[PDB]
Amino acid sequence: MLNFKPYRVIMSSLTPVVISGIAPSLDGILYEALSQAIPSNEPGVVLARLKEILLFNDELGVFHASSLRFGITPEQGIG
RNA sequence: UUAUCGGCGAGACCGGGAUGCACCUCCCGAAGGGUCU
Repeated sequence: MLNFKPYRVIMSSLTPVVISGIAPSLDGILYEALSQAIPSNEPGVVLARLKEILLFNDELGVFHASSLRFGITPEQGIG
């Protein structure tokens, strides 16, 4: 329970991204990050802590975390 | 993060030759002097 505001996160890719069929969801990245932060791999507690930093759609059952989208500049494109 | 895992690596001389030198005066003028046992 914390005031959540829509934010866009953009990062500089340093190495190739390997997509496992489904585009990587930022909710998964944050789940792994919390699993590192909270020394526990139990999905329940990591999810409960993830809901505290991410807005969760109860009616839809997902986190408000868009999938990966490649930011391409006029210099470098998707390769 | 659609799973679980994986050093890319090992060997090599790049070196062998050459004068950069050949010609020029920098000189032309002046009083530093005068005051005190």
